Amino acid sequence: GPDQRAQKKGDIILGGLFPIHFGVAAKDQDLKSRPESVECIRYNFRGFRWLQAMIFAIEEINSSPALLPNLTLGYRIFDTCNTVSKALEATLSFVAQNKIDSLNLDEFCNCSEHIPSTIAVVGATGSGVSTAVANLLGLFYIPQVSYASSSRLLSNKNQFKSFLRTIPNDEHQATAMADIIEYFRWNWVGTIAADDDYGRPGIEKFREEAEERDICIDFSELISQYSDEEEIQHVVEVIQNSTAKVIVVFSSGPDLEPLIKEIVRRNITGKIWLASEAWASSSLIAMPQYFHVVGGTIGFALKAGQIPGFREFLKKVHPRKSVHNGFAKEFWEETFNCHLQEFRPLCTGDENISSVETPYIDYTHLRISYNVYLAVYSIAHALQDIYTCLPGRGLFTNGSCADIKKVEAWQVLKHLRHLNFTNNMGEQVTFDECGDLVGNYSIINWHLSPEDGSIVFKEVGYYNVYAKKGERLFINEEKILWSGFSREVPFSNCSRDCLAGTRKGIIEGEPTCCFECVECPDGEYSDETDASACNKCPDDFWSNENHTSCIAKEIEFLSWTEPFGIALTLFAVLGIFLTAFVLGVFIKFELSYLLLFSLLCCFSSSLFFIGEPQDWTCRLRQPAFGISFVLCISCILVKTNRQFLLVFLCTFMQIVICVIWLYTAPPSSYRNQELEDEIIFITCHEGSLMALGFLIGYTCLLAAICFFFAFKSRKLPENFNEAKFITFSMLIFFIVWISFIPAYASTYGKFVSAVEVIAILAASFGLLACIFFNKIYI
Amino acid sequence: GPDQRAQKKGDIILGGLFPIHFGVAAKDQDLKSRPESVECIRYNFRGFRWLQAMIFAIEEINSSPALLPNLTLGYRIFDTCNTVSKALEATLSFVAQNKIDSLNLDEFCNCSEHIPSTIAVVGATGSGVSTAVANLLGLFYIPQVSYASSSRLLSNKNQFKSFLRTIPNDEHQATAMADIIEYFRWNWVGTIAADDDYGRPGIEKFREEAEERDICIDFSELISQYSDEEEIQHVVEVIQNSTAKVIVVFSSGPDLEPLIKEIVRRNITGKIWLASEAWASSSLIAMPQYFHVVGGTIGFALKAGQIPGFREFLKKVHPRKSVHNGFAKEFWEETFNCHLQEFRPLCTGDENISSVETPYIDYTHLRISYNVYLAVYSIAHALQDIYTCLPGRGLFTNGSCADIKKVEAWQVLKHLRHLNFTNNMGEQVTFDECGDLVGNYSIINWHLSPEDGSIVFKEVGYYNVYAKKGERLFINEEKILWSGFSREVPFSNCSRDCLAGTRKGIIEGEPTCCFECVECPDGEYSDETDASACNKCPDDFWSNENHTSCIAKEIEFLSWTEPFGIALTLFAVLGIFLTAFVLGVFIKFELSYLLLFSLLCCFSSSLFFIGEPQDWTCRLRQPAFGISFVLCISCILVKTNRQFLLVFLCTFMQIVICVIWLYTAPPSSYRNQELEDEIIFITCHEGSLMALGFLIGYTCLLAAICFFFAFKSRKLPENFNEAKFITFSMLIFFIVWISFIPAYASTYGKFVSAVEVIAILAASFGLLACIFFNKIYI
Ligand SMILES: *[C@@H]1O[C@H](CO)[C@@H](O[C@@H]2O[C@H](CO)[C@@H](O)[C@H](O)[C@H]2NC(C)=O)[C@H](O)[C@H]1NC(C)=O
Ligand SMILES: *[C@@H]1O[C@H](CO)[C@@H](O[C@@H]2O[C@H](CO)[C@@H](O)[C@H](O)[C@H]2NC(C)=O)[C@H](O)[C@H]1NC(C)=O
Ligand SMILES: *[C@@H]1O[C@H](CO)[C@@H](O[C@@H]2O[C@H](CO)[C@@H](O)[C@H](O)[C@H]2NC(C)=O)[C@H](O)[C@H]1NC(C)=O
Ligand SMILES: *[C@@H]1O[C@H](CO)[C@@H](O[C@@H]2O[C@H](CO)[C@@H](O)[C@H](O)[C@H]2NC(C)=O)[C@H](O)[C@H]1NC(C)=O
Ligand SMILES: *[C@@H]1O[C@H](CO)[C@@H](O)[C@H](O)[C@H]1NC(C)=O
Ligand SMILES: *[C@@H]1O[C@H](CO)[C@@H](O)[C@H](O)[C@H]1NC(C)=O
Ligand SMILES: *[C@@H]1O[C@H](CO)[C@@H](O)[C@H](O)[C@H]1NC(C)=O
Ligand SMILES: *[C@@H]1O[C@H](CO)[C@@H](O)[C@H](O)[C@H]1NC(C)=O
Ligand SMILES: *[C@@H]1O[C@H](CO)[C@@H](O)[C@H](O)[C@H]1NC(C)=O
Ligand SMILES: *[C@@H]1O[C@H](CO)[C@@H](O)[C@H](O)[C@H]1NC(C)=O
Repeated sequence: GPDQRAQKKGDIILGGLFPIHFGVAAKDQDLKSRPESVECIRYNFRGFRWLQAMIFAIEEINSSPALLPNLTLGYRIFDTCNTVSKALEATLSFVAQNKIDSLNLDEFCNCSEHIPSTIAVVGATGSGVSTAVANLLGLFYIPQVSYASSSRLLSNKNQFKSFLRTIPNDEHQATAMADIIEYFRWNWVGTIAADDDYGRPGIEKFREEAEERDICIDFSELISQYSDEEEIQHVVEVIQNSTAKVIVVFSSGPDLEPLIKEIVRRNITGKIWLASEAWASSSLIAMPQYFHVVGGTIGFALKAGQIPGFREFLKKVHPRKSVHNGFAKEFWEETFNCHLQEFRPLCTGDENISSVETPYIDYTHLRISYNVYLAVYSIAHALQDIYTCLPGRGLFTNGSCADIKKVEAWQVLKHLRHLNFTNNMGEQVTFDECGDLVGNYSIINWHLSPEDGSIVFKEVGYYNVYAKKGERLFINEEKILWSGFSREVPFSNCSRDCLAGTRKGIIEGEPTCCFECVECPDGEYSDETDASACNKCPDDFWSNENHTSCIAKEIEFLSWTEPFGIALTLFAVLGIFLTAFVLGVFIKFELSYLLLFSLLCCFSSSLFFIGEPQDWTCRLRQPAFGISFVLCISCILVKTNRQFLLVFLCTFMQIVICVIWLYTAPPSSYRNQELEDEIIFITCHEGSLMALGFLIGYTCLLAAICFFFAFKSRKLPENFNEAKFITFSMLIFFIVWISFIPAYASTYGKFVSAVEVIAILAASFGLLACIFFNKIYI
Repeated sequence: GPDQRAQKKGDIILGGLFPIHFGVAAKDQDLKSRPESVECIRYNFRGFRWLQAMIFAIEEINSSPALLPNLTLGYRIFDTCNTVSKALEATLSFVAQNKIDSLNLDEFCNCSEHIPSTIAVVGATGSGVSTAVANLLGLFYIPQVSYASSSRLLSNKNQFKSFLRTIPNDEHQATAMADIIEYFRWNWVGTIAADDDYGRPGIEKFREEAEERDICIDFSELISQYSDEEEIQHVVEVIQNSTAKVIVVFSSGPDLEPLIKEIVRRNITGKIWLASEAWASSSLIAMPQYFHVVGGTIGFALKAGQIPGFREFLKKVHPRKSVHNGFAKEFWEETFNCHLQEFRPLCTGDENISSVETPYIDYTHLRISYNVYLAVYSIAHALQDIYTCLPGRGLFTNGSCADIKKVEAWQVLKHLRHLNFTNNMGEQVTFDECGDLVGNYSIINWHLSPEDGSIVFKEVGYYNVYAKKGERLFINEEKILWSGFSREVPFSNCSRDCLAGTRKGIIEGEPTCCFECVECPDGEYSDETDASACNKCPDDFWSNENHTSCIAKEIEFLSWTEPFGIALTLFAVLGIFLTAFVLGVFIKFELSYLLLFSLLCCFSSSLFFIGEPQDWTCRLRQPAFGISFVLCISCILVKTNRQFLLVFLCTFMQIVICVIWLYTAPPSSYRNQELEDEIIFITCHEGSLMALGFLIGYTCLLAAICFFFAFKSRKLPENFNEAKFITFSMLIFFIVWISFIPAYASTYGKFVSAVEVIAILAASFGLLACIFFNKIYI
């Protein structure tokens, strides 16, 4: 028992376990010398006022005779300054009078002290520490109740049989941790836990929250308060080497603390902080000297509990009045940084309490203090139930309660499994199967007092714990300032929600949290910013310039009343009117009715075989063979060796061949798709070979017959040598049919049939000239 | 202290911790009743003879006065039947007299017993148990030395400061575990560990061994002795649902035991067993009732240690002589299954020792027994060093040894850090930084005694521990029988080493342990069975039928002396000889010298323009134009309107045009690659247009000139109307040059130039007929 032992007598010893220092030295006893304990080198005024709260509620339960009359209460309280070694050293001293069943050597002077047993005990802060000692207490079923350890591992009543707590489990915390960025709607996030049993199981639970919500986890590192500076350099190189503005820290204070100093030295700004409440209310972190990089820190916290007499008991302090305190004197000379002694001067003992800004007194709220304060009263209330035994009707084997003069900690734990009673602020606080309770969490922001530069902890909503899943959250969205000041929401996806036409693909190797969006052209119709694929639009439709919705058309190659064709139709109509005036002058002065009608019919069927494409407008290509063959038969049968009925042995033979090709030809336009951008066309789908066959067998045959007959008439001037102009009209016309063999066989595009139509029309006009002009010039 | 407490007095208490039962019951005290200890329901005769070995070496060290004269040795030995709860209950009773520094209430009658302290202690079997108690003993620096716990975690002297052992670390075990299948050269393997701190760190170390050796791990499951039958069904569904004949089990006995029963019920055969030595010497596993599926089990083991008096002390047993034993009576009535009492009858106490086949006595070897037996002697030897203090020159702060009448366990541990002494079988057994030693491992096989059906454990090699990495292994390959009997090696890759031409690719999604081999055709040259890709072979070479090495050629289209061309050359030579006899008869009876030489030169240049392709053999196509144009000029200039020098105004004009085309033509064969399989060709790379230009401007021009001149001579019989046969020879020849316009313009393959050559040759023969026959038939 050190001078840090905190003890006063009483009928039930309690004992408590507390971090008087955050840090412990790591000196190495090297065993040529005798070993000894190691110094613990930090402080925790929050822990010291937890002690003050402990003995305060001790004083309440002793003084207030409604709370257990005629009974005084022992305690032997020790200083677990985050060292499980010292914790073990403590708890062995705890289970000594409880270990008197195994003690079998010291009979006649154990009664020389006759010290009773510690029937239950306050638990501890650190989860690893409490799990260390829970293994010891599960032997003896000593009821131990932690005030701060809140891991899901301790719910295992197989190993940790004898353990309850006064704090909710971490699972709703990890739940709401997923839910707040579910609200904040992000994809690329990175987390940090601590290297312990508070960091690892909580981050595993939260990792499964994230894998429900499908968030590409950028990193997951573990830390301690005794970490390597090279490892800290490694993880800050990770932090500088990643794309995650959001940072989940799921640690305690002193574990993030060297990382905090390393960052405020290293000075990376912009990354923002989800906060574990183990450090989210901690002025060693919450420093103005740190606030140049920390701000907008968002954490849960327990609601503030209120204690009558709290600050009063805090200021009821004196070093000479330390009748039962362990570290009052060190506390006095440490707060005041002097050296009272029974350089650093002799302390007055009378220095003003609020002359210093101590976190013993600098609080705004009471949370784990409050948990302690209610925890001891829950112990007192189960013991009050034991005090008020129902007479043979208790919770025992046949209800026989133990007497208060001879109690049993297993029976204590039996009553502790079932407790149902109200709080000092009127909350019916029961104990579930985990042996805890659960309240809501104020979700806070880390703002600054503009009057003083003091970091103020400003709630921007709260997480209810009583609604359904997906129903337990409140957001005060109004007081939200992202990164402390900026009311606008930042970005923690990996890729952007891209542009419209960029079809949102994926990236192989990388999770689909981060992906690509492929710029899909040429009929995509992709106007949604996150369309995964494209849309193949309709056949008359082609995409916009940004590969957007399709409005643009394909080709429209018809050329019905085109402006190029208007002048050619004017030339054709002029030739028709000139031929009409010529025929009028000739009739006043077969060549006027039949041959002139065949020539003007091949010149009017050339006009009718232009225009738009249709079925019959496609099928109309026959009369340019027929009427022109009749006009050519007029030339081949107006010879001097003298025809309608008699040279119909040729002409009607070609006419029956024309009826055969009329039966054989296909009467249907063909709007083909030759190209793809300028796709549509008109092709007229002609049947097999009837056009070239009729051309060779009629027109070229008549030209050859006229040449073979007029081979003698060329060297024979008859009717002023009309064979010369006859063979010249045949030269123009056979030049058409044999040079637009190559020209209309070497045509292209929407002028292909137009070229043959112009060839036939010009050949008609030229034959009309070289025949009728030579006929009727005089 | 139970009746299982094992105690006799003496100046230094030792204490030991042992599994009297494998299994402990899991009854649930439900706290309406008073709690109590839980029964431990199994047995371990190997542990009971470990006790016998313990007290045997105790007896040695007491009796043998060379080992510590004038000093008696206490012990208080307890029964850690694999229950860490009972272990904790034990070790608290251990550190009680050592905990007398904290004991501050029992002064005047602690001396009523005056019990001294337990200065050191035997460790424990289970790694979890020893790590539990090592946390307790690191407080007091009580030197604890395990006999069976062998995990690498305990080498951490930060937490486990006060711990040494008598067993090598698991790292060489995992090393050799990689090395044996490295020898056995496999790729797809699956492992099984246990759900503890012996299974998990060992399988992590071995997993990193495997990831060095790059073996696709099929599965990794964890087990315990208290596992769920649904989980056992899950992992046996994994075992039936995988492709891994090799199975690494890295557990203890009772963890694999329910899996062993589940498998021998479930009856899957064929899978083979790498073995952790914690169960590889265990007759509960090594059952003949199990040997129907277990066999060929290959495990390491520690070498056999030998103890004088071993079996002797084993048979020095009696229940009434149990002057210090804990479980002798239960052992007696459990071995004999009777009920001696101070139904199951009253035991005689005189039953024959080897009347039963008990694994207390059924051994072949002594291993962990031997570790215990040497461990206590190492303790005795460090204490013998303490007994022989060097007078002020010890290992202390200035060498002042502690007296033996007042000792200190920290000083004990200081001397225990440095020990250097020989074994009973003469091994200088020191203690390293882990505080252990390391010997080789007999690598055994699980064969069967054919005389008795007894499972015999047959070494097939050993793993040395003193050579280098990659040097520490011996294999007796001769006694290797895979799966117990089969001397041939099995298969534990995933894919096969495939066929030759199948180019060994990979599989996306699956590790390259298991992969594909793509059947690569068409010039692969892939004759290696595991070639990753193919080989593009030479241009004259094409792959075999199995896409193997390329030997097959491409095309060889040359046709120099082909058998089809031999008969045509015979026809040409026959026409030449007939023309020679015809010219001889005509000269005896320009047409004989010049025109006949031009015709026979176009008929001999047709022969010279056949054969193989070369540069000049390509360039030779000019003379078929030249000499035939001279022969045609003979026909066009032997007219009746009468030539060499005068019609050279045409003929020499064409000859200068022929010299111009001779300058313009390219003289080079072109072995092109038209196809790819039958690739090679011959194309002769002719220059631009000189052939068609010379043809039209000379041959067709001369034919037109002859027709336009003989238009009158056709209707004119002169020299018996030779214009008829003249125009008939021109009909054959212009039919050649104007129909092999289409035929030699519509040719294909290696007969393309052959067709034009045959056309020119036949045209020469036909012109020779239709001229010279009509000339000289009479
Ligand atoms: C980060 O990624 C998530 C996933 O797409 C985005 O959440 C989407 O938000 C839009 C509206 O903002 C909703 O219509 C979608 O239904 C959400 N997706 C899912 C899967 O629910 C989020 O918006 C992204 N962040 C930013 C800043 O755009
Ligand atoms: C925790 O959150 C609950 C919300 O489920 C709070 O409930 C409030 O209850 C009062 C009276 O029952 C209502 O008037 C309020 O409207 C409720 N608040 C809501 C619905 O947001 C509850 O007070 C909170 N605190 C505790 C300790 O339970
Ligand atoms: C299982 O896979 C390994 C990996 O390829 C094979 O080991 C190869 O064995 C051949 C000869 O057997 C050696 O030439 C190679 O060098 C080995 N590979 C490596 C990476 O070293 C093994 O042979 C395969 N098993 C079977 C049965 O073929
Ligand atoms: C462990 O293996 C070593 C091999 O490194 C054994 O060494 C033998 O040593 C003797 C004498 O020194 C030699 O004659 C043998 O040839 C060695 N065996 C070999 C090289 O295989 C050693 O005996 C083994 N056992 C122990 C306990 O160390
Ligand atoms: C840290 O970085 C921020 C980023 O702008 C900068 O404003 C600030 O001055 C930096 N501080 C130090 C100490 O480098
Ligand atoms: C009532 O209590 C007695 C004594 O404790 C016990 O023997 C008895 O079994 C109990 N009765 C029942 C019904 O449990
Ligand atoms: C027990 O708890 C229920 C629910 O909170 C409550 O209604 C009841 O009054 C409680 N009983 C006692 C005795 O506290
Ligand atoms: C188990 O399977 C093996 C496989 O052939 C078979 O030989 C053996 O008879 C089976 N045993 C039982 C009990 O099903
Ligand atoms: C020798 O031993 C004495 C007493 O133990 C000690 O005071 C002294 O420092 C030692 N000398 C040295 C050099 O360590
Ligand atoms: C110490 O160990 C070394 C190496 O085994 C040996 O040579 C030496 O003899 C040992 N000394 C003693 C005193 O055992």
